[PDB]
Amino acid sequence: HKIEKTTQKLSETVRPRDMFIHDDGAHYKVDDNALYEEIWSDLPHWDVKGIKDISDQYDKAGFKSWFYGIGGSEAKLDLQFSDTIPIDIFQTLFKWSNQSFEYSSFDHILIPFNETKANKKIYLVSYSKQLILEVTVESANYRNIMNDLKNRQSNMPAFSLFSIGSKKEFLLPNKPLTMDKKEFVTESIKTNTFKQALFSDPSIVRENVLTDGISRLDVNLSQRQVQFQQLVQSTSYQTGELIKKSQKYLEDTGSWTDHYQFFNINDSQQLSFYIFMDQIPVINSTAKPFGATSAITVQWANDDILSYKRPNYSLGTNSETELMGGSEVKMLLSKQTAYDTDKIDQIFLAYQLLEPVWAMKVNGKIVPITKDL
Repeated sequence: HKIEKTTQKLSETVRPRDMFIHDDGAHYKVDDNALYEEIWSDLPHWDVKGIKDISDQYDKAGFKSWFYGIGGSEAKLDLQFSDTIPIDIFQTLFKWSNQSFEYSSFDHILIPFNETKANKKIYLVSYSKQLILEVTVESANYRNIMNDLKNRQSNMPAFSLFSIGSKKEFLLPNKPLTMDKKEFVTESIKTNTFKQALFSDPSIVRENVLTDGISRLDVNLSQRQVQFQQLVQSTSYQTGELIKKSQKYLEDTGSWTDHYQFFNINDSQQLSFYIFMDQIPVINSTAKPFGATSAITVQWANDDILSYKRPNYSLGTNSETELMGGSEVKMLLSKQTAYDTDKIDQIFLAYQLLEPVWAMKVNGKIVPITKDL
């Protein structure tokens, strides 16, 4: 079973895009990575006592004040994901025995500060649907962890909510941010390496475009992209399962050339995984286009993978610039003409092919919010 490189745990593949502390009209980004890693690694050990849906306990205004620790509402640690994560996934990651709410999914896990009783509460939240699952839990380290957070809070980058478009608001810096830049010179993978690992039997592949009569492997060097296809589209797999299957598949084929994380799943169930550097998404710049796609894309069939598209190179080993603050981001998107801000779904930090930049998700498309306006 030819492989290609290293091993990756599910908790490494699907995890929060970032972490924020919301409280009293303020918002602080948890930028210390070791702290992010500490929270993420300890969370799965918080033993679940019970789970209950409490969505009906809040109206629109209530939900928002609570979610962001407005006024008297306790401050909240917000673990933001890139897509609504199926509850099936959280159950696996945390070894939960729970089996109800089988159809729910969430894009945020929030943890309130000041939980003193033995029974503490965390919440699985699907923001736009305002759905909330209250998870009662026991934690040996909650107190220590929430203590560090609260103490390092003051020196955390300050973010606020900017209303861009007329339908949503986006977490963005109060002022510009200073972040390190690029590096380069990939590693690249030989077409033969993909062949030996992707075909169940490389001895019969022929014809660079290679096939074994029932599976094509296209390596386009100019696009720095490899493609592996086989003709249906799964029907027996629910979102959670497709994600699990993708994890196992990328693991069994040694696809983890770099640290890849699940980003989201398509309307047509195409799962996207991106290369992450410093817990930051690595995307492709608009102009000076390096490659054609920097994300691993997986499409499943009922008993086989339909298509797998990925980079034919790797990175990850070893300047300085300023990224707009948000008022600068708002004003820009305010007069760019290209896209309609009412269509912006998400705005987030991303390295560009590696330069810190703000990226937006507009109608599935992911565009670098740069002066290339």
